[PDB]
Amino acid sequence: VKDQQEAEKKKVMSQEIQEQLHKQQEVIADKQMSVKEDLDKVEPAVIEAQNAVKSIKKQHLVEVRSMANPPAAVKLALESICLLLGESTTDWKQIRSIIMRENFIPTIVNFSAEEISDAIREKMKKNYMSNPSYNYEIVNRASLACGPMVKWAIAQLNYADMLKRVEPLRNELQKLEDDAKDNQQKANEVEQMI
Amino acid sequence: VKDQQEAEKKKVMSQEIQEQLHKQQEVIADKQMSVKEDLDKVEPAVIE
Repeated sequence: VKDQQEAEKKKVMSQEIQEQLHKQQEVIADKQMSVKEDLDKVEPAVIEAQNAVKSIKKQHLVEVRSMANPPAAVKLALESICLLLGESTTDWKQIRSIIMRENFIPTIVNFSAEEISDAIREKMKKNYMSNPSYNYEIVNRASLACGPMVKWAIAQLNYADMLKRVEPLRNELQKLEDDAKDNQQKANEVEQMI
Repeated sequence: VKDQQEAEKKKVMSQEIQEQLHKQQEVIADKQMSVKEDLDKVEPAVIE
């Protein structure tokens, strides 16, 4: 009698776990909407990251040694370096930042969550004064090297200030995931010990 | 055995009953202080 009643107490633990599993069913919906947002946003970033690897050494190395940089390359490279903590507007600082062999590694490392809102607004303003620039003269033939990196630079801003819309979303997701994963570990334990 | 878990459930109900019985003691304390006030006040009214 007592053993049946204690299996029933394990099942009451399982029922608290199940009000929590009802919370877990209420989930999937939030992840589906978040993954829809991610499919809208992230895929071009992955394409840009792959294209950065596709970039050949010759294309960048020949153009770094150039005596004068074309205006489109300057306009698109200054903002990229603004990401790299080396905020500057001089060509020689660009050359020094790009010379080192440690620039083949962080073409992918840069994340969209590190940008500061003021710099992001500065970059929208630079977009407004440079809207005909960027991907259009990438398509034209400005340079083969710029293309992948320039398209990488024009991105990371559609994530910023709209990841802050996902920040409360992902925080609620983390809370629900923690509660539901603890409760589902409880669920497996309860099933095993029933 | 079904009736064994039935007994579990009815005891659970008797445990809520014991919670109500604990709620009691409070009633006895309040009634005791009220009846002390009543003994202080009402007895001359009964004499009258």
